[PDB]
Amino acid sequence: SAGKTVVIALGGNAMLQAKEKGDYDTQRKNVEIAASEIYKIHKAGYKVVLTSGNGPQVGAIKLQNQAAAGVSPEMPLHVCGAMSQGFIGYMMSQAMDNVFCANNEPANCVTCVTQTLVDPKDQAFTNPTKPVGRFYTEILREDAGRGWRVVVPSPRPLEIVEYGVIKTLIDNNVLVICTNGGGIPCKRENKVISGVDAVIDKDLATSLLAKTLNSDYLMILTDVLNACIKKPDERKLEEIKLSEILALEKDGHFGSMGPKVRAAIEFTQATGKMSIITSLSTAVDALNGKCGTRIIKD
Amino acid sequence: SAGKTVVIALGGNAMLKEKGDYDTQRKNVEIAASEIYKIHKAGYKVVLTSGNGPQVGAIKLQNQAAAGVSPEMPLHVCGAMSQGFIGYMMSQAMDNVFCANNEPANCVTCVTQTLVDPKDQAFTNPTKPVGGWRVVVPSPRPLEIVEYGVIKTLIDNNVLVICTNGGGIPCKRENKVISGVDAVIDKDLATSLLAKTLNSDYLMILTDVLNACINYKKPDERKLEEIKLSEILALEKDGHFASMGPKVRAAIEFTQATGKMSIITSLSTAVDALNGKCGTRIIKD
Repeated sequence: SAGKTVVIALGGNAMLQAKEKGDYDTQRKNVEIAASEIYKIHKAGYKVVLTSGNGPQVGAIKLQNQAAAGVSPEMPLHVCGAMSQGFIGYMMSQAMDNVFCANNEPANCVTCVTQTLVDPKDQAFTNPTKPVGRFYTEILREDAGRGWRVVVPSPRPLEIVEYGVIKTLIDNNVLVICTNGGGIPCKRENKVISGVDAVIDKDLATSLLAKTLNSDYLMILTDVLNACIKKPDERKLEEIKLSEILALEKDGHFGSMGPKVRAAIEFTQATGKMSIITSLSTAVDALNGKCGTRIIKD
Repeated sequence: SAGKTVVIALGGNAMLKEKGDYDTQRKNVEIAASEIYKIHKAGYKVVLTSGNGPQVGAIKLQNQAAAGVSPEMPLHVCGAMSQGFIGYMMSQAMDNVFCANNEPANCVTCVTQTLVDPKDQAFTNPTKPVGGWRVVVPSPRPLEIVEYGVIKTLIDNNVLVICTNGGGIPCKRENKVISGVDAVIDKDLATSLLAKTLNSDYLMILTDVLNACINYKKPDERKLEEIKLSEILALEKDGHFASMGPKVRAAIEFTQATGKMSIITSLSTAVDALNGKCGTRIIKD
């Protein structure tokens, strides 16, 4: 119709916080919160593509697979990927509809299972850098600081396989959840896609997806708005130019806020378009130019 | 976009004595794919569904290792997981065959929720075997398809659509909140419901068995070819089917509610079934 299309990137912390159970209920509960915050964007008349993360979820599922002779064959990590999609996407769907219905907007919303393409010869296959699963001291389990997660390969996304449909599903004004966990990692090679055991960075695949669709906005929701430097002589970002943080990101100043910034930098670089990192709460607000790290065409 | 639209609900050997590791399934799907692709080059618009059982049963088994600092998940969520994995299987399958026929194009899987009646007798009588055999769960009757208006859309634009895998997350609605209920709906009944709602030109349920037969291994034997709606609700009302049972139930309700041909056919012969050179083709009058 007439709304500008926004691509939003919900955190995995936004369903299973570091210190929270991992129970279905527990998770669903937090997702009904988000649902309600995303709804405000739809209400305001924007198009929504909803994407999210996977940490908590893909990690849980593979732990289980690895308890692996309760008569039951162990599924590859890409498959677990397959599985988290069915999951989170089920949760996000059901909530995005509850909210709709709650509003007497009886309406329309799907979840597409996505594959993302990657280079098998990517370096992250011989270097598992990316946290997965849950927390606890003590293949390799790694620091992180807050508590010794598992790590998997994490190679670059290159092509959303399913973009054509998502695209279609937006042109027909459908609120689409897709690319959860940034897509089931696969590789083309010889006219046949097949799946590689990895987990792709939500913020890069959401970046890649944004440019692919040519969205009017890239919005990565967090729980922590902007980025700081806590010290006496601090400054955290609001509206800033693609001049200023191409530069400021290069001063090293960016653990968790890094690939975030990197992704927003990429989108905003290649489409002229504004990109936003905000706390989930203030989502709608940042679209009106009233807060958040909006990084701009410059 | 001139293609008539055909709603096909795949078997269990679409992914399968044999079990069950990932490579093993992938191939059996790869094989149904190539079959389903034939139909899409013939021109029909295709809506592809299937089953959970083995896949959802076994996802469910793994949650029963309920302690590996990882929390067990209700049936309906293993349900979602199934759709993730099965839909990811067919999804990739087709894409490859599309590429192979140099037809680079469009196919998705939508994760699908199905409304059921919280009061359905099957929530007390758990009679559909999942993972002599038989972890057997409740199997109630599918009322509405939640993602219907999107699917109907995704076909109006001729995208190949894969949904109602496992007949979709069983759910109940009440007080305008949808929510999951620990169960597993019959693939076939559900894919029928869907097609009739979508008002498809065709429902089709592919077994292994190329055609249904009354009284088995026994002529007096009659493998059924093309029959009238009169004749076989009548033949069903007299127990010639209680395994082929739901299959025959589903088709009957859809020719009934739409006045449209149904087919029951081995996957090997859908295309031919489409062109009236076998199957159980069950038509109105």
